[PDB]
Amino acid sequence: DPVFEILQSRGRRSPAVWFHGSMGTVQAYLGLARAIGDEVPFHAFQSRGLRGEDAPLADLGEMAALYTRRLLARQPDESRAFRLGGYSQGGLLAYEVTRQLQLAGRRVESLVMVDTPYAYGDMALKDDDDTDSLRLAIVYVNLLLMNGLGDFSHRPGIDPAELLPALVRAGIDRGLPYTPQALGQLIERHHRVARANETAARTYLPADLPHPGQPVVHYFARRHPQVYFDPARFSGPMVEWTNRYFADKDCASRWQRHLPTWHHHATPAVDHFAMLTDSASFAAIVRTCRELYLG
Repeated sequence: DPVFEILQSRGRRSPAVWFHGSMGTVQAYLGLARAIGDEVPFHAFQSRGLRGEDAPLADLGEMAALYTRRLLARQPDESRAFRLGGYSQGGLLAYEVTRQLQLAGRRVESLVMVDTPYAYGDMALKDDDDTDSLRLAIVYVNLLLMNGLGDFSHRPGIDPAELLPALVRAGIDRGLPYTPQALGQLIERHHRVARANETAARTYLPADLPHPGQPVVHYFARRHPQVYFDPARFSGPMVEWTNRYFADKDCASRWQRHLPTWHHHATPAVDHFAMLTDSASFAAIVRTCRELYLG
């Protein structure tokens, strides 16, 4: 109820269950759910702490356990295999939920990961102005996208103290339906959730699945490992740190080591943030989910 959302209720096949990215929200998956369509229920988990009702979790194992408990209670027939997936951190959650479900004696028949970075455990960043400013800008755009009011289309070095009130003004101007005060609170709440999810992801160290080969795994990759952020929609120290960090990483190969029943999908998505909006990327994801979920 606070964490569990039904995005597309209809159909008699086993549900697709997807997990939030680091923003904690699931609205980004409505397009996918509609494209898969009325024969397949589409369910998703959002972060505790969005409705302001509780403290956000900052531990990947602990949030996965929450979601696992809910799935076990909603689906008491142990012979039905789960269908899991997620974009970004949501793929990480899908993995850890697969692990905990297997520990609980359940099967996962398929796992979709959309540009999920491998969990290397070595991002040791403290919060500074630069990290907060970028995170705020990303939270803002997520609220825009959440109302169809804008695209990823932030100056470098800006202090969050100047940035946060400018995001409030731009949001009102682009037509977000809130008072200044209310939007400011929503941005801060969403920012807290994002920061906790990032902590969760950065500190996680994936354990092995009991049955590594059991799920059929489809992994979709952005076009270039070293372009996590497109360097003509993004600049500044944190953007450059992120691109440098992933430039020498092969996240798909690291995931394949845990998940041997493996299907790799290259996409032309410009950067990490374009996986669901790049048309060729999105369509490949849709075509795959249709094959996986419609028998």
